[PDB]
Amino acid sequence: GTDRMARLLGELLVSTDDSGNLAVLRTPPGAAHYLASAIDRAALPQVVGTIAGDDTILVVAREPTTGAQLAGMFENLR
Amino acid sequence: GTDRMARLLGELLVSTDDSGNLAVLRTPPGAAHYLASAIDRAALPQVVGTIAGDDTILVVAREPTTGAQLAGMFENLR
Amino acid sequence: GGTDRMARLLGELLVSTDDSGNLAVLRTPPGAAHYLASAIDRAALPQVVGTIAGDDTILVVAREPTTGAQLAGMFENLR
Amino acid sequence: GTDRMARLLGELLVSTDDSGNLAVLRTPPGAAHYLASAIDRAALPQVVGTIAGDDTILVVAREPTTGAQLAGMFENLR
Amino acid sequence: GTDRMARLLGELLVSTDDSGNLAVLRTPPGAAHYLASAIDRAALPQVVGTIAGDDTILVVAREPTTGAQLAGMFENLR
Amino acid sequence: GTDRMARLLGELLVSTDDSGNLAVLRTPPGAAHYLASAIDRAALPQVVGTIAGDDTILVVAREPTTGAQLAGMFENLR
Repeated sequence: GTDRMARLLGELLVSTDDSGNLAVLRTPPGAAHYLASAIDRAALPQVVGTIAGDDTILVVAREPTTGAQLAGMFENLR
Repeated sequence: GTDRMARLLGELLVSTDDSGNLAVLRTPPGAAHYLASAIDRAALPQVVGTIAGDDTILVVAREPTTGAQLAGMFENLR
Repeated sequence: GGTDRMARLLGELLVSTDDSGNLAVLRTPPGAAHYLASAIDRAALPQVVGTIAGDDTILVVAREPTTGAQLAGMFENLR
Repeated sequence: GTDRMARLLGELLVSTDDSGNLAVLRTPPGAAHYLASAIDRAALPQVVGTIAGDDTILVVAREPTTGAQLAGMFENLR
Repeated sequence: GTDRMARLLGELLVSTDDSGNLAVLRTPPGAAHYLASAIDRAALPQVVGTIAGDDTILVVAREPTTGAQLAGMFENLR
Repeated sequence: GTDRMARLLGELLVSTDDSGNLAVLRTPPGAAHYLASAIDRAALPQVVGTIAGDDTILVVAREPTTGAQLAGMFENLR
């Protein structure tokens, strides 16, 4: 779960950002659904859910974790 | 209207979660768009909008309703 | 000229705007959300963190301390 | 599998059409993914696969069944 | 309806191609769904339906029109 | 381009099937757009294009290549 997510983050995470309870992950062109999917599958306790577009993922942080702390965690697995 | 919505939540709502102003609903694979659409057509005053993925819907709550209160409402409709 | 294209497309495709918290919620005609959302990305506004589109609706994430209501009124006035 | 499919065709199938090995199914807005996935889970021997947009499903007929034969089959099931 | 389709093909159609009863239209990424919807709404007599990816559209030709024929016609509307 | 596609098919391709000028490829849920962009970026001479659903890809074969031939080729690259 977590090791698959980690590898794919290393492959596919271009950048991260945050606002409030939200991390925003940028990926290459066809890649966001695929990444989002590995995140969901990892089922992180600090994560409520994810929604992907083509090249963007919204990851919803579980309180009290913030979007910034979620995004920092994702950075440090890449 | 709200009728179809309540009937679909009965059939399709697997689980709820929340964070901040967001309710995150989970459905069977391939059902999230269809349920999201029903929730839009109901046009509930406490919902601003929804975004569906394949089995996840992010519901944005209208202030002052929280994601938790929103999740609590979808869950008691079935 | 990313902003001008965004401005042109808001004029054409934006049906309604709304908000909650750090989120602006934009509505478009069916099939148009993804196209407008990418024009908004392309424009790289200082106060926008990112966007996610469905079929007819866009979530636009405001950069703190800009709020979703602020982003919404700004999109609204570009219509 | 096939009960669920046939029930959903009853609710959601608005119209059919065909060309060659292809059946085109129309649904109400937001209904096509849900219907498409019911069809997939039913695993019909005459179906090769499906792709859904918002209100349109492309069903690929297994040779020698035509798109017209596949479309006629889907209609008589409503 | 057809005018909007014509105007959009002029802005969004990058290239055209075909195979059998199929026209394949290419767009910029993020623009396929929007174009397909405009094609759909124009309801051309020789088009059975469309399905959009991200930057590609499958247009289904109504027999006896071919994909090459459709693609020619779309091509000359740019 | 082709080497990346070849790596991805080994990881993501679950089954191949076909009908007429179409190869139908199945991946795990959430992997189809990712594999489909890699197929596109390989630009194979015999492929007109691809459209991805959630776990299904339609690959359009270039006349006179058939979908069965494309499918058998993709199958042997796992």
